[PDB]
Amino acid sequence: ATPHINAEMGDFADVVLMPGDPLRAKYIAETFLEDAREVNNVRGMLGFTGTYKGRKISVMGHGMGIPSCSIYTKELITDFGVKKIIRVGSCGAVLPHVKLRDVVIGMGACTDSKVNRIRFKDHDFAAIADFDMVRNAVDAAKALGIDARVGNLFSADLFYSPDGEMFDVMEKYGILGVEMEAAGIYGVAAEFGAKALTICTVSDHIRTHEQTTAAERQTTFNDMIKIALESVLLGDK
Amino acid sequence: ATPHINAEMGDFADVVLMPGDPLRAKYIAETFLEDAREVNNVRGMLGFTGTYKGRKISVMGHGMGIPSCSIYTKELITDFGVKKIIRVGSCGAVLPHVKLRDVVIGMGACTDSKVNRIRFKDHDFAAIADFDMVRNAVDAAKALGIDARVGNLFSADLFYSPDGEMFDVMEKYGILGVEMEAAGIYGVAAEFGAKALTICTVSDHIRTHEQTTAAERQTTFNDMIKIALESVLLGDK
Amino acid sequence: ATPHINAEMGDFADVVLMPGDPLRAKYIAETFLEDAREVNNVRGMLGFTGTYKGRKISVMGHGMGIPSCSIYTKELITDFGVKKIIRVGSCGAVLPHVKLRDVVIGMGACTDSKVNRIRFKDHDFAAIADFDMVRNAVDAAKALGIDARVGNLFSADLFYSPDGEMFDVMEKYGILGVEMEAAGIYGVAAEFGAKALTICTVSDHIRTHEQTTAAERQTTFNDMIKIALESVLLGDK
Amino acid sequence: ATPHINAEMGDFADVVLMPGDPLRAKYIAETFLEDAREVNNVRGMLGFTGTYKGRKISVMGHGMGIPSCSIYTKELITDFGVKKIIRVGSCGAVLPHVKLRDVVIGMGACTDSKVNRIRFKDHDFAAIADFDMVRNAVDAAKALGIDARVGNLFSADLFYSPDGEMFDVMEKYGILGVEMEAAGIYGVAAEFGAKALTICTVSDHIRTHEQTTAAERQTTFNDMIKIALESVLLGDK
Amino acid sequence: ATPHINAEMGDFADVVLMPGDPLRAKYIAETFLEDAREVNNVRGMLGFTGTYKGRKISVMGHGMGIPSCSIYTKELITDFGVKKIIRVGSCGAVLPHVKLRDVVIGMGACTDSKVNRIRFKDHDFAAIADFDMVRNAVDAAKALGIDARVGNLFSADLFYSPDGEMFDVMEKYGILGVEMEAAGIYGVAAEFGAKALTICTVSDHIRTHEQTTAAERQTTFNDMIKIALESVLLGDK
Amino acid sequence: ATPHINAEMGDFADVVLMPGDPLRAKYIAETFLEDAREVNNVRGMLGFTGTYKGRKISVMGHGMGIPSCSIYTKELITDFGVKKIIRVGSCGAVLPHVKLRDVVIGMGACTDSKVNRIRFKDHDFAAIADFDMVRNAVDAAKALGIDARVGNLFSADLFYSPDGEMFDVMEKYGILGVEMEAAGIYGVAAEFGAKALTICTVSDHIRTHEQTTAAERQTTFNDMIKIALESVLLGDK
Ligand SMILES: Nc1nc2c(ncn2COCCO)c(=O)[nH]1
Ligand SMILES: Nc1nc2c(ncn2COCCO)c(=O)[nH]1
Ligand SMILES: Nc1nc2c(ncn2COCCO)c(=O)[nH]1
Ligand SMILES: Nc1nc2c(ncn2COCCO)c(=O)[nH]1
Ligand SMILES: Nc1nc2c(ncn2COCCO)c(=O)[nH]1
Ligand SMILES: Nc1nc2c(ncn2COCCO)c(=O)[nH]1
Repeated sequence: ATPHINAEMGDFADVVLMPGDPLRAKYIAETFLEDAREVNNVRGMLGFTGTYKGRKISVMGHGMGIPSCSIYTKELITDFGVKKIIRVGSCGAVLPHVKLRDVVIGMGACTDSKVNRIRFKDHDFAAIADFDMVRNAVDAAKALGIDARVGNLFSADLFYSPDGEMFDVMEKYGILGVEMEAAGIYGVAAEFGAKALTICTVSDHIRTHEQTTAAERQTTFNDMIKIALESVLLGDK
Repeated sequence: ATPHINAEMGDFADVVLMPGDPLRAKYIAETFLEDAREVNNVRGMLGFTGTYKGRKISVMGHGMGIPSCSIYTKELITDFGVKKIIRVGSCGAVLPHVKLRDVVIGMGACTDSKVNRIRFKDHDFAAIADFDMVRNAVDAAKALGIDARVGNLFSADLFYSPDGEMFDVMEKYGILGVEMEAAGIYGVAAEFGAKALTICTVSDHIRTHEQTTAAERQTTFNDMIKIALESVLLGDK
Repeated sequence: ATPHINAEMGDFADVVLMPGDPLRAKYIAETFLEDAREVNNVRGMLGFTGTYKGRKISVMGHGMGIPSCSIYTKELITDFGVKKIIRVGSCGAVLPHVKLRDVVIGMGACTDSKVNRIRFKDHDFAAIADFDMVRNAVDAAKALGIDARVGNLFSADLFYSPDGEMFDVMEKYGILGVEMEAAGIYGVAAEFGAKALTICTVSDHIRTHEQTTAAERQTTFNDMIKIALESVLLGDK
Repeated sequence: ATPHINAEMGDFADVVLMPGDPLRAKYIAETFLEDAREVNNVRGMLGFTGTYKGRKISVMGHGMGIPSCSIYTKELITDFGVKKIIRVGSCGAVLPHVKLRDVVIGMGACTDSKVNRIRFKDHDFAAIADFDMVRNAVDAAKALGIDARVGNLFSADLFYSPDGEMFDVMEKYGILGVEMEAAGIYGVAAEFGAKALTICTVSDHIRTHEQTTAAERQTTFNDMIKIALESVLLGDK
Repeated sequence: ATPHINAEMGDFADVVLMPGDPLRAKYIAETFLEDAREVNNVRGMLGFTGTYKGRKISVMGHGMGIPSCSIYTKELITDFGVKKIIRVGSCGAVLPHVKLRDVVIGMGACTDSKVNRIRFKDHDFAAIADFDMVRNAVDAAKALGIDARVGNLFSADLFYSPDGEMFDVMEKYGILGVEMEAAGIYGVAAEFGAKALTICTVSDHIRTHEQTTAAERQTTFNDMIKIALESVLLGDK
Repeated sequence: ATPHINAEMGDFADVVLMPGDPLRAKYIAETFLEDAREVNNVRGMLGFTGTYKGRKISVMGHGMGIPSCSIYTKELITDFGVKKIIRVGSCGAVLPHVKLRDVVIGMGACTDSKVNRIRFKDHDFAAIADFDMVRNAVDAAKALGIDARVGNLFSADLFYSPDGEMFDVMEKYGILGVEMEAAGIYGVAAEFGAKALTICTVSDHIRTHEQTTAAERQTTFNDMIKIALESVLLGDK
């Protein structure tokens, strides 16, 4: 057991899907995993382990923000033998060509957090995904008929930013999605020697846009999770 | 409703107690509040409203880390008419004279987060509590026979810090407790014109120490919550 | 003697009031202290010691700016047995509701200086006053019929600021007054293990217009000094 | 013509290979391109254009360092219709498992430069390659029987580093190679809307000893260039 | 009249010598000038105007630290038509071969203050003296047969520095003397369009606590003042 | 031999002139030296040793940017006994009264590079030329009847800057010319214990795109080279 995960070595798979919302983790275990077992309830951060087409997989919430996901991803890697982390989340879009419900794969993650500067003697650490995990996700997406965009995320510390003009800078430099975690997760992965990917679904456009139905949101969420789960299987080959 | 709180104006009191763990919020509502009603379940971030000696009070989890609590505290202030936030949490101690189970009241909060630099044109924002809220808490504590320490907290972005030497610096400059929120909460309070306090209970000593029993932990947790609730009543006079 | 104070252990009380202006130190000694003797004149930075209602008290100028007041407060603390510093100064207001001749007590002090960053490994140190000293001052002011405002000061390095967009930021984040010392003094106090407080009168409204008073000013100035001295008596018990 | 390239629209292919050394640009043109013509000689920064298996391709030196390669890559992109830049360089290894003559592909590039901070409002920009270009390179290398390592480079401003404690940090965080350009090139590509990739061969092991090879070196260098050119053909479809 | 100088346009010469100590400004007025009249005593910051071999010259204390001297130098430039400022101060040596009582001429000034960063968008402003003023002081010192070193001062905010290791860095980079003003004065001269120079004499070693007497200290204090005044005469031709 | 210079101890003079363009190093060797022999051509960075009125003098390109010239200047100092470096380059003007073809002498160099911050614990290192070298160049220019301004250069990392507003700041603070090297050269000279100066001629205005011809540009290019070489002769006496 670790201070935030009441479990023991072997309760988690070597791959963990992590949505921000622990209620989404439960949904994932019910909908996609066979023979599922609850492995964590500390602080209501529900975590599960089961199988997907024979492959042992875990899914657990990480909570909002770099500091929250940095705790869980760290403890998973150092105490539970976890090798790959796939964040499966939502993000806001700044580019007009990026649409609601697009699947974005974060090969890199910009951030306004200081955590990687603390790690890296105040220089620029390029917070990146594991490349094979990126390609696995792109290929899984293509096999399912979904055309994912690959590029930079921006991991924001402040959801309610006082710096509105920063969204124009994000747009200018090609940022595909704004979320709150990737750069933190990629930093932990590099610190402790494991591998990470963040896949996000565009749930907001910080420009116009219109909005979507609950049936549409569920479909793309399911698509994202299919992409994550199938990407793991490609990775094992 | 706000993107993280499915509720409407008047569902929350103008004062909200916020532990990090939403399961502790439920415990608080059951143990101390009368006529309690659940007002939030979005992402499992359980929130409640009831009364304590006649006074309308709410209690809701904020999750770990500045970015998480910054979302909830912001939405509470701007959309739910909340005026005072009392964080009620745990912290690690660096000073040898500060003991397990001490109640620490954060008149200020140091941080290694960048959020207040983003707010404050990269200068030093002294993240502080509201003074009356501090004194209310000190007086409530004294009336209950608990002798609280008042001073600086340190709000860390990284629970698992790669910068071990920073704990010696914290010790040198008098930091009473290490937690993950206060500076963020105090920043939001200043940004949006409300008032905040963080009270913490020492649950770890990052030096020796020994440890405690579950009965002892529950007692001091209850003491902290009594201090928070009674402080509110002094504040209304 | 230290390189900036030509005096010996015992020549100062264990509490020192400190205006910026050494001429105002003489004003204070002469007006409020009995049996007042001059104890320093190096660089014209007049210091005095006498009694206020039987209690040994010193008053000495600190000069303008963090680097100046950091020298004097340090040497007082480490070489003259001084345990409490009370800065008694002027400040400029940025908030509309803060008026000329309001007494403001600096519970915390923001700054654009780098001194606390140098001390605190480039993180945010919340430069705060001693809590008991703050509440002694509030109570001493209440006994005199004055309602002191307690909150954040801003300690500026540049009196003539290159750009005044920073005043709008100070105003947004609730800064009560702008002066040039508090954050430095609170830093020294934490570095060297003593207690400090800054009390200021509002001399100027940098916002507006700036409609003026008489003197009047001088009676409000005397009220600040009386608050300081009476707060010391409260602190003694 | 631009201030650093004496050539006209059409003189370059829409893809440019770029070594640091202009003498190596001539090596590449001469060895790998048919019908190769020199298209630039301003400041001795030789550029050439010819064909590789019927495909129009250019190769031109960029000089050592971010500021040098930022000039050439920008002018190529905005004035010569260039859509893809492939840096083909050397780098120093810090990881034990990374050997002399490993081909490393810079999916991301860390840096101690300030150029991306200047672009990105002092936040962390993750300087990344174009994903498709990265996977074209990996596949081109696999077809040639080479197992390219994909990960982070470090783009240093100081070849002769003031202190080498930074190499241990690079090693802890999984940096595959140290060179002087990639982060700058990836920044320009994102600023001006083009695509870029850095491929390097390991010329040195800054860690150890550093036991040596023959040339051999030169055949691994030719493999890098063949990977680059073949990746372009894959990218064309 | 300005907020810190009770005097009028004409009371000061167009050149002002400024020691930190106002009492040394007095000694200079007594010892070197004739028809010396006091033109300022606000806050005890004594200023004098007189003549040196018939040349109108002023001399006024600036207080300790960047913020203090920035106030007085600014006011002198904007409201009293002062064109040139010559600081005549003490400094500490960090180089073993710079001996007590050496005269140092600050052609540049390093600093750990943030004031020039605030002026210069957080980039490196090289805080430099006026070249002709530097040349004049080198020639005045030659003509009087006095040894004088030209190079970098370091202007510190903390006389009592918590970072002793920084002195090794100053040593490493050839810093001739550590004082508390020059970089601030040179930034003010640049901002408000005047000219400045800092001359200092080494009154101790940071490393040691080495010994002299009141005969030599004043004769060397007098050497610096002669250089300064004679350098002005040369500037006039 | 060093990694970027194929030559041996003795092949260079103790003084080296360095333009950025190696082809201008060639023109200088042809036009001004006698018995000129090529001593370096690695990476095409042409270096020549010869004599000027019997004085042994070398001249070698340094490439564009701080990182490039830091490599070559370091190697020259540590392995070829070079004592003095004189950069002879072009710059852009930001002051309207600094005209095309003006000669500028960089007594100091501002920068937006991080290299000196890395050397100087993130404080402000005033990057300065050697005073005697500056004096020699002022006197050489006087004796040849050439106008020459002394003050601050700004050494930029981005020739193509995304922050146009910074040019207004450079203007505000008297920056005489914008180039890409001086601050880096002056930092190298300080770190490795040699002497340096940067002289430049203004080849355009950042603001405008103003016009000249090949007759005047070379005659002014020649003016700067004469100053540099004659300044060395003066230094020898
Ligand atoms: N900052 C930010 N984070 C987001 C957005 N959408 C999703 N995330 C990341 O999820 C955490 C917030 O619910 C957005 O629009 N902005
Ligand atoms: N960084 C840190 N945060 C703590 C500690 N104890 C409590 N907190 C704050 O609570 C969030 C982590 O569970 C501690 O020891 N270190
Ligand atoms: N920076 C600043 N300092 C002040 C102000 N008012 C008083 N002080 C303190 O400086 C005292 C010297 O005038 C103000 O408006 N700004
Ligand atoms: N900074 C750095 N650059 C390198 C290294 N190896 C190759 N390069 C790229 O510089 C090419 C010029 O030698 C290295 O070990 N460090
Ligand atoms: N910071 C610093 N300043 C000095 C020293 N010596 C002289 N000065 C100049 O100002 C300090 C006045 O006491 C020193 O040793 N350190
Ligand atoms: N950054 C910059 N450098 C210049 C300019 N003019 C000359 N230099 C010196 O190096 C640039 C060579 O093209 C300019 O306008 N900007």
